[PDB]
Amino acid sequence: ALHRAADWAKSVFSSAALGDPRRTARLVNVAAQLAKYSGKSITISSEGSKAAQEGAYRFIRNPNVSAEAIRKAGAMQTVKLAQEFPELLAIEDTTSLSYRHQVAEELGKLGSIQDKSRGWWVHSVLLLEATTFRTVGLLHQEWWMRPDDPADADEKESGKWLAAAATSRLRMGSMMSNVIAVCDREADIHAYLQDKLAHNERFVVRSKHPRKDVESGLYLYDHLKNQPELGGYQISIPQKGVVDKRGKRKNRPARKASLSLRSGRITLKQGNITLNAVLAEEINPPKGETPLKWLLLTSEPVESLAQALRVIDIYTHRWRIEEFHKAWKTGAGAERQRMEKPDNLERMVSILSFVAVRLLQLRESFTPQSAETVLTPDECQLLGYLDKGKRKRKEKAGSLQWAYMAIARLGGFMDSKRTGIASWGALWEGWEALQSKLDGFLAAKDLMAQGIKIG
Amino acid sequence: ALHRAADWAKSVFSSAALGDPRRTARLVNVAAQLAKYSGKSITISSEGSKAAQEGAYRFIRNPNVSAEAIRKAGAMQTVKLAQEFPELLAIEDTTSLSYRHQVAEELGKLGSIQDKSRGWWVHSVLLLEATTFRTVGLLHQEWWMRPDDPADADEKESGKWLAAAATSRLRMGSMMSNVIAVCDREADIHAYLQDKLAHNERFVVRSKHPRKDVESGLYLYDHLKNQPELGGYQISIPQKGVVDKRGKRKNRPARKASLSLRSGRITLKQGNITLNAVLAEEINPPKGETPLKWLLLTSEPVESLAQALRVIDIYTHRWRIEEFHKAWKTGAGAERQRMEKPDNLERMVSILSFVAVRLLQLRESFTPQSAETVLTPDECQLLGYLDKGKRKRKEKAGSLQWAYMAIARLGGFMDSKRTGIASWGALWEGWEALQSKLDGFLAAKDLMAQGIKIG
DNA sequence: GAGATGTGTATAAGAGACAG
DNA sequence: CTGTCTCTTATACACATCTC
DNA sequence: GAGATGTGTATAAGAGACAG
DNA sequence: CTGTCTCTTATACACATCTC
Ligand SMILES: [Mn+2]
Ligand SMILES: [Mn+2]
Ligand SMILES: [Mn+2]
Ligand SMILES: [Mn+2]
Repeated sequence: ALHRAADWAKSVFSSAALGDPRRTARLVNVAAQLAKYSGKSITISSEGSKAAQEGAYRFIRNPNVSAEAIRKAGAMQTVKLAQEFPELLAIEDTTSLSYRHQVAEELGKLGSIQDKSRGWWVHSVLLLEATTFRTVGLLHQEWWMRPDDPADADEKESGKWLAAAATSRLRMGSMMSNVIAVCDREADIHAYLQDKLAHNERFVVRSKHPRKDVESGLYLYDHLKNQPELGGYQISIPQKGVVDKRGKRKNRPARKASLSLRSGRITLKQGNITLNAVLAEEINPPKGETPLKWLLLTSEPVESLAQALRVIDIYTHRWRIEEFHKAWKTGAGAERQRMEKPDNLERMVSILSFVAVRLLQLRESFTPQSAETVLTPDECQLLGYLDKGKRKRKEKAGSLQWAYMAIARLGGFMDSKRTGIASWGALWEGWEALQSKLDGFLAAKDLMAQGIKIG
Repeated sequence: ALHRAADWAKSVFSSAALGDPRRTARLVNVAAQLAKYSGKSITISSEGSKAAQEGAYRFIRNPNVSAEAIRKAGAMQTVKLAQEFPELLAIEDTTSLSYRHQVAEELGKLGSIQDKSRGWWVHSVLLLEATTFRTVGLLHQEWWMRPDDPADADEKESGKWLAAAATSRLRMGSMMSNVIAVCDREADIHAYLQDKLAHNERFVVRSKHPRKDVESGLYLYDHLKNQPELGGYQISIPQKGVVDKRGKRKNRPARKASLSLRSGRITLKQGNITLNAVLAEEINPPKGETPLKWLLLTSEPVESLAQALRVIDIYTHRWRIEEFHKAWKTGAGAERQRMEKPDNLERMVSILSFVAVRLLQLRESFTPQSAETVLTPDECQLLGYLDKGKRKRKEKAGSLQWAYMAIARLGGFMDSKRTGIASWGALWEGWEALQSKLDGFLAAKDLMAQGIKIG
């Protein structure tokens, strides 16, 4: 359980069909060093190793390596791990990778045709287990450049959703039935909803456009407001800093929001498709605040306050893909790379997508047992030494809850908002520190184990 | 020689007259943690220490702490260290500290009155020893905000140079005679040159404006072109990436530049002051390249090709203050701080000026003996373990030249341009890594020294 | 089998970045 | 303002690996 | 001497940042 | 798009330190 990075890389890319085993091999080593030195330049991850550095750069530049094949490999590993869960969540969303150095000119449009910043549009599908909600891994990804003139686009971007569904359906095979897609408003596309339904595929999409109900003859919102109040729930909206359109600074104070919840069956005109819907609307919202609300369409049953709370709960996790994105950028450093050719940059950033998931997964592994479960006796001992006189009586002596706060404490976590949760980023610094320290801890050991004055 | 940070902070700020010993004390601890965690947030530097974090923030916010007094303290330490060198270089230049968060509005103007980015203008005087050219430390600093309307400025910014000279003359006292000021073109101000001369103060300033010579009746450049060619020298201009006004990308290839050198005495109209001058002009410059040239005014003698090469050499180091600036920002993170009040931000960034010099000094300490001279036996051993099988036959077994490349190699240095020199930044990562590892190395030791299974 | 493609070592140098 | 390096890309040689 | 100012611990929350 | 935390700032209490 030490140099996980190395074992990790192997389990993820060992099946990579790069057309040549040597390529597949190099892929696994490149990944391992990147994973070990998360968010660091290839150079640093090489550990002064010229043959390594040269091996890496040669790989992301090798005209024989399909960035798709790489991505494909990582996905297959996800399918494999998926085989052990009863219910899976497939978060689906899009993000952009933006660059401003020479290679930008050969990249697609992200904003205004005159905008210097250009890059790629990526549509990913991150898998989770609907039980404890842990990140299984990346199931699919679609990369594409947006032309300056839409009249040149080979296809409408909106079809991405149907694209994702297609590949997802192909890779997960008989496990699709255990999958529940989760997408934001932009997914409100009857051509999508129709598809999923045609395949008995489960899903949970948020409503954007006002639609009508065949029977009710009303707008979904108006038809659901009539259904009996199944009950409700509450959420604590945390305080944060905000930035208005003007560019100034507005504060969003904390406040507990009470919500009313309803549910029912709707039917849309096109394809005359039928499904259930849920409408969650805030309760007595503050004067200077917009009344919180959600209206989700889905195949999942919602006849009971519990079955509906399940839908609200599932959709609440869609935000995981947002954290994935931050991990892919600020984390693994996708937008920090400076390759000078499209294919090259794609090859690097493609590997980093997986090196981005791992950061998430790392924090989750230390989140609910004992430390000996994930940590090795050596590092577990060192962490204990380092964390000496810093643990709260709230945590056991050597529990999986202690290691969390100990590793996190290395990362600098001071629980400023006293919430207990530490950012995956602070938990990573800790892991990185602990491991770094483990080098010296194991070094002193190796020398004393062969007889040598260490002080 | 271990937790230098701690001893360091003490030697620099222990004399700080913050009006209360407790304040002075806190100052030293705050510095020590910042120095230990260079370029990191106060939080991280606190090592999970609530009483520390709270102590730091309380300090940079304490209405009783004069940011000047802090700076003053660090300067006095410089004067002290200066006492051991025959000849000192006082590089003088200005830089700006720019911020874009709310506190900006209360800060001075850096650009256009409408510009969001605002902050401070700082005029520093960094001391060096004219022999080996090591960084002694910060001798003076002037902080000031530029008003939106120049009609409100209490004084002309141009007088800063005379300001710096005044304080420098006051703190260095009888050691001013061993000092040589070094300033770029913007210092071409007869009111300055006149001052220094009036105080028998030495200096080396680059020429900007065309001036005439009382005798020669010519322009300095034209009067020096007549003097006999004292000889010359060569310099290797290193390849780099450049950015044109248009914003594109132009390459500046490497090339050895041959220069012709002359010298003579000039005399300006105002105050009818007299001094020596040196004119170094390139030789057979490339078609698409501007003919390199320097014309420096100074009190230092230049009658011989050696005495003149000394002036060219001295002025060549003025660029050290440019590295200081990068160290103050990208390094210590001056522009990364987010204090919400002017005085507060000043107090933090003021401390960081010194925590910025140390990064420079650190790289210099490992630059030309043996490692045992700077490194402790413990860390020296660990570095050797870590650097096992990575040293070139070019470096001794355990020399002060080996540690350099070993520590640097930890930092990732791969000598891409094969120049041998490593950035102070890469040498810092190494030092940081080594020390981090030293924690585990010393931990395993402490436990085995008391009998405990370490594997 | 005959002809590429990757590995380690070396040598050079364009692109980038941050500070002028 | 005479910059200082680090990140990326190639090329070449002697072998070691693979593909068609 | 009488009256502040800093230290450690605790409790809360506005500002910032990066991704929507 | 129902965000998630980390960086900065205060306040209060019981003492420990300092200043005028
Ligand atoms: Mn979206
Ligand atoms: Mn200047
Ligand atoms: Mn400058
Ligand atoms: Mn999104």
